[PDB]
Amino acid sequence: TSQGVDHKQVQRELGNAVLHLHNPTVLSSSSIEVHWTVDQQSQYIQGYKILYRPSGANHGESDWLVFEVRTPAKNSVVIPDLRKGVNYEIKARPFFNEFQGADSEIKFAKTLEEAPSAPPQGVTVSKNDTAILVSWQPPPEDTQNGMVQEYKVWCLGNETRYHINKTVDGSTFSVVIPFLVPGIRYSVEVAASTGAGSGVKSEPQFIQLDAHGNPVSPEDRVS
Repeated sequence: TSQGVDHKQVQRELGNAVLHLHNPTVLSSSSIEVHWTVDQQSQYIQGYKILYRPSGANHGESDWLVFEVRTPAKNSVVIPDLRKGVNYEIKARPFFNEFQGADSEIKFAKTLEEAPSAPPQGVTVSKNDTAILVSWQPPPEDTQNGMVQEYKVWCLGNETRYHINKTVDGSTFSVVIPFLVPGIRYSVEVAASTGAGSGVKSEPQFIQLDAHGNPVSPEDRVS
């Protein structure tokens, strides 16, 4: 019990192995490359811990995911399996067995956005007080794949020569379509768009107005 390391010595050296974390390099919608340089490398060094987590409410210093780099010779690594279009917080520290060095500076990097992988929810078409009001709610946050920049509304007549398109910003959840040609069934679909493009369209809601401008149900047609 007399020929091991001096923990005070190991802790000091490890603490002095200053890990300088560079600006992360975003590789894809689900991966980010981290790179670092170490000044005054410790003579006790097993590797590095890369701590990372998405933006959002968290529970402090214990609330991180950990990617363990098990060799001191590496100066970079790819963090895979990340949420799409999400801002990440990243830091790194050297370690040697049970001992850990000091955390690097904190860095932030956002994975690449993709088009939303789910449609807007609750798409509804209503007579507006020959105009209709189209209303919806955003796709589930976890399907958005980034910040929603706008919503695209398509209003397509059964006779496709009749069509109307509308764009509203990402904080707008309804839009008025002023005029529909009476007697024509229109299909209404909405898609959310991030910076990476338009996502999946909602399955169509149908509406047809009579000459008075009032909705005629499918049931009422066959009459």
